[PDB]
Amino acid sequence: HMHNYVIIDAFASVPLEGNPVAVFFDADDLPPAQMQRIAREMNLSQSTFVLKPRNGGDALIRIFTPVNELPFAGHPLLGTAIALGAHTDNHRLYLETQMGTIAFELERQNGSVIAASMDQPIPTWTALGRDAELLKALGISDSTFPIEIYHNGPRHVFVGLPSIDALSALHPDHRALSNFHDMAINCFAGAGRRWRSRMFSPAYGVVEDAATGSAAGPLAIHLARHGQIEFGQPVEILQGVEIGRPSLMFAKAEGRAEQLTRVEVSGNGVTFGRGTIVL
Amino acid sequence: HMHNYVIIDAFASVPLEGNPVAVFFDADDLPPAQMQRIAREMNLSQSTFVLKPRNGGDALIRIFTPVNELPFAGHPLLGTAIALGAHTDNHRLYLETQMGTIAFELERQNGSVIAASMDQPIPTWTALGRDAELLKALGISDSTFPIEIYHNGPRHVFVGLPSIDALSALHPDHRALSNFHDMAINCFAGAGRRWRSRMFSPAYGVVEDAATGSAAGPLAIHLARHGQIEFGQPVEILQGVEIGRPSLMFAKAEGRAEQLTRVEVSGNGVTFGRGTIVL
Ligand SMILES: CCO[C@@H]1C=CC=C(C(=O)[O-])[C@H]1[NH3+]
Ligand SMILES: CCO[C@@H]1C=CC=C(C(=O)[O-])[C@H]1[NH3+]
Repeated sequence: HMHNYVIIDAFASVPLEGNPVAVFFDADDLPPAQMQRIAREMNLSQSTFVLKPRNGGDALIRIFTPVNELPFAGHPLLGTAIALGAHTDNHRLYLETQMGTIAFELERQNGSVIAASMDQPIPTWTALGRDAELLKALGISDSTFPIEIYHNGPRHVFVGLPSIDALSALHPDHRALSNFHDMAINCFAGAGRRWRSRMFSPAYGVVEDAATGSAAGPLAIHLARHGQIEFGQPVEILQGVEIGRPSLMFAKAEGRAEQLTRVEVSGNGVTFGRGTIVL
Repeated sequence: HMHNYVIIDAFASVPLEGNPVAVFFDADDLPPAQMQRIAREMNLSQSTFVLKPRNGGDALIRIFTPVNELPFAGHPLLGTAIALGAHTDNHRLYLETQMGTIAFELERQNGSVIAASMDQPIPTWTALGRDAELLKALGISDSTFPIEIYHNGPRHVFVGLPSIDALSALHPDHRALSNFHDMAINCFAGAGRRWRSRMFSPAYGVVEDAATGSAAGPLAIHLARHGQIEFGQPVEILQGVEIGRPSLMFAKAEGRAEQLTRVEVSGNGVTFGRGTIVL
């Protein structure tokens, strides 16, 4: 009774950039309570567990924070797909989750998976309706674009800043942000294809997140809806620069606001470490 | 350029109990900034790095949280000593730290180090002087014994409860506790040789700690000073039960309050995992 694991830095091509996730293989012998205890033991923002598939996919993936199981998270699933590429020749990988089966395209160089693209759940969205409270918490007077909250498992609010330097200058009051339950606050700035983001979430137990993969799809939708890109055009989103964990996420939303057909998010991943646990 | 590491559960004899620390070997090639980045990457409460000695010890140990270096911490040094026992036959280990050289006795069974005892810095102490504020934050009316704050690197406040069940019933207001800077709050209950503890510290970035090894020595002093044990008598301190990380710490203080000669803390440790990182 031992399990091998890898630590993947997701949305990075260099170790110690991007956002880490520990991926545990051959986890079918672990009861869920033990998966939870292991995720707590590692204390990474998420640990994932690779299980035999039950509905025709390649594998079933369970995602745990140190305190609870999650239905969906982008960077942990990206890292899981990249890690599993070391163990399959498949060009595509179908990972079963609580959101259904998530399709991944694996990208390789000489047998090593260096990147992947995923099709995300199509989000829903509406106005947050707490704008002055949120802006006060962030320390700014206004957003550029409408402050809207998106749902694809987790919930993501988007607040637009007028320049990248204004984004980097943010020093939010995290106590005030803690009154925004069950959501993450994503502040963004940029133009055209290239955007910068910073994510803050007391609700999700993070002062500032390096790479919020489940926010990248919704941000592409947000930018297309508010006229900064078209549906069908990709954006490059660079997150985590200010905290020294630069993370590059690519995202594209196809269709139109009223009839979205696909939400794609991709990025590189690199192995930081590999190990074995004693149970 | 790779480094091996182990995850040791300190103050435990069973994996997933006690308090984890990652121990990185052969770290002399790592600049301190990189040690800090690695400790952040792992996100364990502490990671330690094993370096060549500079003042006649066996090794020099650097202790990092995800955000800063620490001069002293008990469970990380305990785990480091136990981990290093896999690589030496020595009965005693002298580990250089910012507090000076810390002497460890290693305890083995068939070549495996299963426990260790350390001589801790002798603490200083005084009344906290914020009793009503602290008791309000904890949700209780009074302490049994004087509320005093001890210093041996970190700072530890001790608040006594009238029964173990009263200790387990505590649900502190962690926002109110956050006004207690640069210290940990240790609540305790028990009798004779056997004590229970719970530690809370927003200042040290933990809602509730499993095993606060640097608090065990000061608690023995506290109990001897306030007449519950004698100087020279050991106590058993069980921490972390309520959070499912039961941790057993043993402590003894020799001398008298005005002239302490030794503060000893010991416990078991077990390997949870072993790995290698790519830099
Ligand atoms: C600790 C915060 O972790 C985030 C929580 C929910 C969604 C994520 C993601 O989608 O990558 C995570 N990055
Ligand atoms: C995250 C909190 O970690 C504690 C910090 C300071 C001292 C410790 C110890 O002495 O074992 C640590 N347990």
